Amino acid sequence: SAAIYNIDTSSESPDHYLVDHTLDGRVLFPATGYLSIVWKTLARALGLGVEQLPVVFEDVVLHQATILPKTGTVSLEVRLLEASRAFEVSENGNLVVSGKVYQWDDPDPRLFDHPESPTPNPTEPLFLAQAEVYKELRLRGYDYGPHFQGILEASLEGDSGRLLWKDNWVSFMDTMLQMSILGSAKHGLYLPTRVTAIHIDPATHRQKLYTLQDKAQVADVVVSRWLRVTVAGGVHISGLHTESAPRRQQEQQVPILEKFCFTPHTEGLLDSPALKACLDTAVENMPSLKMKVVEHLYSRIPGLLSPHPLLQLSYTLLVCNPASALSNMVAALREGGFLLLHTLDAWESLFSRVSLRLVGLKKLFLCRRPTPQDSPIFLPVDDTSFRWVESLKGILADEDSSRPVWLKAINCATSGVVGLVNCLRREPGGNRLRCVLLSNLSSTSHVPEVDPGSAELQKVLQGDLVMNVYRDGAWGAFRHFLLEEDKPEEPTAHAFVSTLTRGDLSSIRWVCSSLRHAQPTCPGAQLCTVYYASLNFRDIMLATGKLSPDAIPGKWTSQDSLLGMEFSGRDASGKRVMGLVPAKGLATSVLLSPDFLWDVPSNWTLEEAASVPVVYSTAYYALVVRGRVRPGETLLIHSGSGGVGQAAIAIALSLGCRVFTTVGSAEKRAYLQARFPQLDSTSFANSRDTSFEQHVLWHTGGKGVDLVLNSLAEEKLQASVRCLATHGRFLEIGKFDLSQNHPLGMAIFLKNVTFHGVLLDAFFNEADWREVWALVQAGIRDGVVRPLKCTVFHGAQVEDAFRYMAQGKHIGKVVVQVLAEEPEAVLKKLMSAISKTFCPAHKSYIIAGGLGGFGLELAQWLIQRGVQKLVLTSRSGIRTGYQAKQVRRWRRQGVQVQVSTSNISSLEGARGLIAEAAQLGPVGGVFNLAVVLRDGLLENQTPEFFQDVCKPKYSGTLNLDRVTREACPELDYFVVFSSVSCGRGNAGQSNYGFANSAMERICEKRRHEGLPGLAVQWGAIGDVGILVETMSTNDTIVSGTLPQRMASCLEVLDLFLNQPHMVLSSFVLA
Amino acid sequence: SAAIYNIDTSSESPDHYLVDHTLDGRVLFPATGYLSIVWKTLARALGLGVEQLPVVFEDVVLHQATILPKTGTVSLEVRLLEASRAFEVSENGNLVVSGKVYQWDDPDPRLFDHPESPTPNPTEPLFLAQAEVYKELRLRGYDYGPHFQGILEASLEGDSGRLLWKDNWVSFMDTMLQMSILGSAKHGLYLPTRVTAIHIDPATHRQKLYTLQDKAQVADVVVSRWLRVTVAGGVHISGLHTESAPRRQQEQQVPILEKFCFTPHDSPIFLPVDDTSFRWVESLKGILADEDSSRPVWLKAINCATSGVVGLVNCLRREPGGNRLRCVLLSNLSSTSHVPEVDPGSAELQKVLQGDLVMNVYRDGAWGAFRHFLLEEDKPEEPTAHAFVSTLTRGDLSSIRWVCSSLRHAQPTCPGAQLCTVYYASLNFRDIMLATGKLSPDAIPGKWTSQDSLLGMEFSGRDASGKRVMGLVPAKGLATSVLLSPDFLWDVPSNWTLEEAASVPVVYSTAYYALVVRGRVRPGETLLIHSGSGGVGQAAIAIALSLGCRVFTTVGSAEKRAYLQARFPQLDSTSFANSRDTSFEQHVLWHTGGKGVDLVLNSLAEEKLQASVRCLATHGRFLEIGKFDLSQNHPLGMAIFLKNVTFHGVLLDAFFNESSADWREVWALVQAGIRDGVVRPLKCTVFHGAQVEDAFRYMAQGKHIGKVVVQVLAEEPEAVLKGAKPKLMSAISKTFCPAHKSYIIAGGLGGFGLELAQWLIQRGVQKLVLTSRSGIRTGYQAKQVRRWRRQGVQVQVSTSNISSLEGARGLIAEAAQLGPVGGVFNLAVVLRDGLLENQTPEFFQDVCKPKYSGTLNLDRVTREACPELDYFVVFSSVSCGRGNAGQSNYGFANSAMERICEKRRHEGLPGLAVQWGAIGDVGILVETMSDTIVSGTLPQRMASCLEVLDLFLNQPHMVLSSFVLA
Repeated sequence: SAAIYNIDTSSESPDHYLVDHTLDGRVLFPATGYLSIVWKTLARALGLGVEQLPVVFEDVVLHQATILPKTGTVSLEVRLLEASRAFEVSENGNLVVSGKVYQWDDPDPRLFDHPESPTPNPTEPLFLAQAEVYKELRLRGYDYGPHFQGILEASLEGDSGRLLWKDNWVSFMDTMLQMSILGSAKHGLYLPTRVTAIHIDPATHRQKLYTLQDKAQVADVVVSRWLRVTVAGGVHISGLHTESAPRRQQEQQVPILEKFCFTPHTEGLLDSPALKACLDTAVENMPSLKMKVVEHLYSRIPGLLSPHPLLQLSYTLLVCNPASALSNMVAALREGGFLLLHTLDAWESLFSRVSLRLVGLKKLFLCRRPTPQDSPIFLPVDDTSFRWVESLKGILADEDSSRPVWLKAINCATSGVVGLVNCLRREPGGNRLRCVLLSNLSSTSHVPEVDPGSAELQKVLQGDLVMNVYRDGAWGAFRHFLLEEDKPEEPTAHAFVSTLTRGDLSSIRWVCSSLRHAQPTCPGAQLCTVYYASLNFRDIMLATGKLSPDAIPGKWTSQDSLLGMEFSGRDASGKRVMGLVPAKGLATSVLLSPDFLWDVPSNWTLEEAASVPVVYSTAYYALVVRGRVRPGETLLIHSGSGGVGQAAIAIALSLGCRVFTTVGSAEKRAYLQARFPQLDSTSFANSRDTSFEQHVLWHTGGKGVDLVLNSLAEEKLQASVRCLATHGRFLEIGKFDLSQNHPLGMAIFLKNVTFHGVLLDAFFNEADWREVWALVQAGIRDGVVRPLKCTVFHGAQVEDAFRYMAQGKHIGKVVVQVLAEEPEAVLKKLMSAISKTFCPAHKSYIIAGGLGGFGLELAQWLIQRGVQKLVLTSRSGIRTGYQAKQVRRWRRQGVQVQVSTSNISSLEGARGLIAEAAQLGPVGGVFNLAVVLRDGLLENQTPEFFQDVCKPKYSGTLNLDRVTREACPELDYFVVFSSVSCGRGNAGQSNYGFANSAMERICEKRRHEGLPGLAVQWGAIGDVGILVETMSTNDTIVSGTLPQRMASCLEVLDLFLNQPHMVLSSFVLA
Repeated sequence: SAAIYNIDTSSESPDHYLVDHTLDGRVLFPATGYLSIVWKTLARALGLGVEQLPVVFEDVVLHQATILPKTGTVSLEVRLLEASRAFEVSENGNLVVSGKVYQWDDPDPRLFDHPESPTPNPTEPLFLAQAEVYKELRLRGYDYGPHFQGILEASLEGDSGRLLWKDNWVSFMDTMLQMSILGSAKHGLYLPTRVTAIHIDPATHRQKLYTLQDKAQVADVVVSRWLRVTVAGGVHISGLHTESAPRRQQEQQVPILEKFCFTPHDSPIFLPVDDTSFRWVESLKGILADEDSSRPVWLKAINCATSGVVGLVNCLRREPGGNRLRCVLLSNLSSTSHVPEVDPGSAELQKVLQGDLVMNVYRDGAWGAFRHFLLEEDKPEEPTAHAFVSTLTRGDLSSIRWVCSSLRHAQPTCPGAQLCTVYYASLNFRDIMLATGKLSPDAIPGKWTSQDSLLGMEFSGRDASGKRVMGLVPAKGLATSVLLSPDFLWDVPSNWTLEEAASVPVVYSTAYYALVVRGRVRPGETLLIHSGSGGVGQAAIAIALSLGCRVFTTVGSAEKRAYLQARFPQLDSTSFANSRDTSFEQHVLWHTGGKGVDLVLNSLAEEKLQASVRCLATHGRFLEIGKFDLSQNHPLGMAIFLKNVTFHGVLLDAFFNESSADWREVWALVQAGIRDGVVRPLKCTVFHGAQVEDAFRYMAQGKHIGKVVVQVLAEEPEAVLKGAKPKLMSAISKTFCPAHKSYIIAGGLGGFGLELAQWLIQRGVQKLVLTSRSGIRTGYQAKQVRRWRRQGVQVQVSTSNISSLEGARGLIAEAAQLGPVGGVFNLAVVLRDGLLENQTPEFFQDVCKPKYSGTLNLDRVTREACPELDYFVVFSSVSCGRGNAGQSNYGFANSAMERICEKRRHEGLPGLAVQWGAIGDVGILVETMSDTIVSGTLPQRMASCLEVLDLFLNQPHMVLSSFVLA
């Protein structure tokens, strides 16, 4: 019969380890789980056990992924064809896995021998530990749980390592597959789809397992990328073919983005940031997380307070939108409560009569009832030595006393008192003990300071607001405002077309390109001004998500878009040219070698010239170079009304060749008849079904065609092969059958048939292209290369062009005109594009703390954004294997990344660091990610903790500020990574909040003077960091906030770097 | 899961009709039987009936043939993979049929529309009847019984017809396949092995059926070989592939071959049978009426020396009253005129009567009788300068011998063809596969007859001018002489030897083709050659090293490794891998840096071909010169073409069909390589032409390195020897005919007449004159005659009756108009059966007019005006030698024919009388009678009949017999 496996991933279920095989947030059945169940079925059929049956899997193809639900059961049916040696796995009648499985009759232990490494004896003392290996895997989208974490150790290149054996054949072989992708330079999720051959011999597997000092038996895994073979224990995976799996948008966390900006106390309104500011002020001035609010304000206040993670809201603070009513409201409100009244001298008099003190004015009236307090304690937190923390502990150590303690920062305007107070407010000492500050942050020296011991601070006590900051005359405090949802745009002459969300044509926008921040115009490349950029089928396959971006050959990062393979326009000299590019051709400008450039003749329009390069190069390479079309031959050209088909028709008819075309429309028949008069009514067939084969065979006298230009697939491809004549040439221009490894029956080759896999894409990564270029040029001179039909969409209608030519109704080529041709001469451009952060290759960028968790990922992101001169500052240098691997990759791929021990906490250290950066090139960016943690309750806090926690962040940022101001006139980025702890408050880390707030003040001062400045209030970071590596596993709720993923973190950083705001925040709600 | 189908061929079993699907004497399960079984399994799985389940079969592959035993049951297990749409038929765990089966979701009745014929049928009235269709099929080896005889009618071209419907799908689709293979130029037993797609829609099948006047449901069948499709009713077979299954050597037709040579040792009734009016038949009947006085019946033939009453006495003895009559003959068969006539009125007659011998015939002073002697089993060997190597029995290297070539009995002379004496002929892998039977003769392209031997693909020797040349031929290279076009000849260089040069033409042509013309190898390209120790591998190594290419070679032994290292010193230790394993792939991928190799010249198979494909680099070229994976249609993963990889199916044998400038490119490449020294001949192990069998078995095992060369003639020391005549060597005699001579077949439109005509065409006859009183009537005759005419033979269908002397003279003149009369075959026969009691002198006259008088006139006219006559063959019957019930006249005519032939041979003229037994598969016993015992003898099959006739035509005996005992 059929063996049925009810896959239950329940707690008491004997297959519960499968819940730990999470990929992109979905529990997927492992590719090796199918092998295990097929092995079990074969053992049952043969009467043996799995451990007693060596097994061989051949041509294993995984047709779909099985999603294991949280609750329920998935039934997988394994059917064996013993005579055919084949198997199949079905979920609900749908084919899941197919291939050949059979008993290994003569098992060879010599097969499971580790092949010699291509670069043996690396002499590398640093390796990738298990934690680092799975951190790197998680960064790529592999959320493997503890049961599938079997790589205890691996080399930095992923070519060798150690595999933990846990009496499991699914987990061990899945870790074997993990090792095969650990060393891959590809980015993103890669799932196994085809494996050429898997050999499992448990007999030699048992003898290859050796126990460690832990007493857990392990094996040694080796990945030979040259041989395409993975061996570990008694398993030999050969020919594994992983295919990119798109990362689902559901797993993409949506973060809350806010800007930290100073808000004066004294400044339609319901739907304005003033209401949010008042609500946040009330939340800040509160004993605990309980929010007792009594009231059309029910539709805004709960929504505005919802982003706050720890706020417990009880909506029925007093909000309303006369003397007796005010008295009743005051009586209802408790001591220290806030009354928020919205209405269109009399109001102030009524508030005074009701003993209400106004603390906010938005022109929304904010009133707070004074609370009886004794003489306050004045503690200056402006001491550089942090000697004030001892007095802070002394006053806050008396739990019995409720006397207010007013902190003051009258000096050192860059004082981080805000974050310190934010963290103290939720600490058990100081929740109601009034740990209130007062900061005089003068952004300009012209504005005079507020003298102490005067009426201004008396008004401060009168208001009794927890946060009181004097910023350029006005009195207020810093507060969080929701960031604008719109992506910032700038007028740029260099832009490109990108799909912001993969697979969505409506997401197509023009984005700032990397050809403006860096323009390294040198021989071998040319910054060509694109006038017309045509679309190809690959562009839609990319923009609709049907084709993975990495399937395009060439070194492409995970951020850049690859839309457009061809353009026409101008040159640096101004000559009218048309060029062929591997990608990025759908842009305002393209950097391209002159080898892939032609000269547009005088008669040709620039618009019509924009359809020739891709289509005619493809046709020439397929027909002349590869197909070797002799004159007078017979050709079957599929999709002859398309681009490549039309050029092949023109080329063949230039040689006087009999042509058979397949078109799916009578309109396309008419168009081809009109375009090429030499075609006969018998020359046209149907491209939407197989009957073209019967048409060709009948009209060729059963002989067939000498050439086939096949873009069709499946049964149409098989019929096209059947159309071949003796000595016939088959040119495969399509990719579906090739990508799916569909079986081509090897009996057509008995007709002296040559099968061509024609891909005009290796010309951009390997020379021989000059032959095709010369052929295209010669066809241009002879008139053979004729411009195609061009449907024109302007630059602003790129989405319209994409969704038009996706319908398939277009005839010829669809052209996106970027810049209109000027009729003034044939020898003699601003556009609002989304701001994307890009960096010149000639500038140096410093990441203090760049060897840490966020530091390494930010460095990699900067590399992908064009940074070629990088300086990473660490207090200890390279210690971990992960850091060594990342720095090694960056150095190998061409970047001048330099590790420096110089500490920014010292001014001389910062000067030396800036000098080291300037040695490579001008300092274009400074990133302060240096951090240490002395987290603990205030009673355990010591001044030395404040010194050593503020030196990495506060004094380091001050030194970076000074040195950049005095030696970096060309600096473009000054980014410090603060924390949401500073923004709102995290009990147990007060000095951390102080350092972060001081960095925020430094950045605000920098931005006020017109210098670059940016402070990012980061929430918990998920993939890497300090809290994740130490303790936090996966995504646990931390202080009401989910740990943000690195992909979202880098996207948010890209967004933040293109905003005029001084300080912005980012976190993900639980 | 597995649906069990116990196939029982017992009479009570529902599957008893399967006994009628006999092929080559074996009851085979039809391919359509597998189709119906899988269809039933799919219907059961979907809970439907077959008639309610339109079905599609795809990529049906038949891996083995199921033999249905006479006693017992064969169980076929069918397992369905619905998810993958695949099925599998297994018998005792062995895979039989695999493919894709699924329900036709959208049945299109427009699919079952008969395609238009490429040309209109001119002979619409002249079609092939059911009897003719299955007579032809049985001749090809298809012994279809009544249940599988569903082709009611068929056109001569075999592209259309009608199929009878018996509510049986297996029979209907089998007849569809039969109609598909009916119009096939290929001869032999062809069985389906692969079908691309089969669409069965019973819904439109019911509509397509129609009822004739016989109340029998029929369906029109159309076969389109241009579209490679066959449509009939609601069945659509596309891409049917049939491979010629060799006919089993366990042929029960082991004829008893005998000679007929003269063997010296109441009231008497004398009846003179010498009268030419046969008026004595009534007297013989009156004599046989009596009982007592009829004991001494002494019928004497005195006047005519070729009276032939021997058959009269033999057949009349079997009649009731023959032994009682004791019929005794006095035949004065004086072979020479100078011999004295034995007087029948003297003491000689008294002595003959006293002897009482059953048969007494006088022959030049000897009183004897005609007796049957067993024919010598030794094949006649003759000294000829034109002989070829052939396997007498396929698959047996022991049965390898030299047979007289077609050039000996037919010397051709025409521009564009050269007759070159062969000094050294080289064995090739295809030759070994042909001799061992692993390769069918039909796999080699060309127009090859059934008896044609295709051993030998390459040779070296001297042309007609005496120049030293080595050439390449499609086949027949293992001969003492080769007739080939000059475009396939290379001049042997002075420093080369004929033995040395006899290794280049195939090996280096193939290597140069595959590498340069197909592979387009460029200098410096990493290149992988499989089996580099063999010929083609060695040539590819030589070419690649001449181009300075890095070479990876796979060899099966360390000795071959050492030989390649010594021969090509440019190969390092890292250039060699293992060909008997997959490890060459790992070796190549490691030593190439994982990139691959730019070219792969692969002759390996199965996993060793997939590994080689995996060895390919980006822009790699795969040159597939092997055939196993090509012939088996093994799947090839198409993801390799994502590496810009070109896959070449390289077959050098395609150059012998067109011989255009495409071959001239390879010829120029080989000549240039010869003149630059790139083409260097391989090591040759030489076996003398006397012993070719040991060469075949030596190279079959595979220890040989380089080439195995058979030396036909030792190269004499000279440059251009004027003579160049092949040495006279003894070879098995084979009947061949000049192309310039005309051959007459009296009664050549009959069954045996048509078979002999086809055999003569296969033996080189180009001018045929078939005679028939009524001309062409049957569609089989028209099809055969038009096929011969289209082949190029001048076939003349004359109505000149050989009964009259004037008619024979006109027939001979008609033949001489085409060309000199090289041979006359007398097969004209009319039959007037019945016992002697119900017999008439007119019946004797009618029966003897075609045979007795026909041979009279043929002998006379050939003597007068046929100096170049080589054959005078008449077909007698065993009924003459022994006797048949109620066939006295037939025996008399046959014996007269035999006497005529004996006299002709005695006078030195050609003459042959064949006493045929029951003739099978065609003729009179096939139409009138029904593998049925006739007079204790089985009907001899026509393949055996033609083989025995070939044996007889090369014998010195006047009369021989052939029959098969039951």
